[PDB]
Amino acid sequence: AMEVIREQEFVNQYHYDARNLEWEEENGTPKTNFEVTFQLANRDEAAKVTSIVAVLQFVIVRDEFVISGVISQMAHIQGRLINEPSEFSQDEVENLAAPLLEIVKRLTYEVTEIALDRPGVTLEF
Amino acid sequence: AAMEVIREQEFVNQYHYDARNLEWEEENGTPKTNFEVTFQLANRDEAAKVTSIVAVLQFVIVRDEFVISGVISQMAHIQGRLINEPSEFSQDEVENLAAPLLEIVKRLTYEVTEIALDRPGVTLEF
Repeated sequence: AMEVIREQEFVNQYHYDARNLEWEEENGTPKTNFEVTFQLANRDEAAKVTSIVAVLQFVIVRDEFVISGVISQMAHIQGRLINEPSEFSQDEVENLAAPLLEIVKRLTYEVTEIALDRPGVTLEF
Repeated sequence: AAMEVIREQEFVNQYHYDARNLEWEEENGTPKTNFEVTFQLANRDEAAKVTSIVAVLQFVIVRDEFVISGVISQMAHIQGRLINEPSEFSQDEVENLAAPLLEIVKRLTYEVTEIALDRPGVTLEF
């Protein structure tokens, strides 16, 4: 497993929107989707560290609501020079995205618990 | 001598959290924290002495790190009153009616800023 020192997660965007069935009728029913992409920062050849920002963009559709947004985090991968994200395995992409999904999971549980006056919705992915 | 209200569950239409983008706002307009609350006659039961009212809160909260915005509604069934227009409400009646909307925005903002900034949650006082 890949060794990573991570900076503080950054919440670019988190939107909670009640579903509007009329909007959906005009623009389509939204579909739950997660996409992890990357912004390369640098390689440090001397240190053998690659710094890259991992970026999670999401739309999560449930009965009453749609949640959408983007979370990101700077990652400093130790003992690894990487030139492009096509070089990451599925496990590695999952590893780099794990803290991002967890922020989404945390925000969603708390927001839904208050908004729907119910126990918070717990996303499993 | 207070107003007797039976309320439906608060309805969160929109609650939006966006990281502050100072590049954009600088020529697109810098926002102020503000709330607007309005009240709408939904209907009546004048035999039962009841006015049903929709309270709607629209809000923007600006801090260094973020803009939060959205719209919260609640249905309120006012007992023992037959209101013809919303301006009949007194300041304390409006305060009463708006309070649960503001408390929702307060709770949402605390949990979200607590998680987003990882730093003690922002506690709004209106």
